[PDB]
Amino acid sequence: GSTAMATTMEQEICAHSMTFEECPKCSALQYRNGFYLLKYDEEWYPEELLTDGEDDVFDPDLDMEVVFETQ
Ligand SMILES: [Zn+2]
Repeated sequence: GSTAMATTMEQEICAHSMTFEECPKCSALQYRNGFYLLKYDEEWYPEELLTDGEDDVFDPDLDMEVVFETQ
């Protein structure tokens, strides 16, 4: 959405300030903002990802213990 759809985009919009999963719960009478709106559980502005480096946090200085097929 090029234009501002309920102020913030990509986090979706339903009835009143919640989550995508939470949306069927509120299709309630209030309809204040957007029950899908508060959270679409999309990461916003991850500094770690933006900064060049290792793929995962656990990747640097990872010491792996090998069980040598011993159960
Ligand atoms: Zn709806």
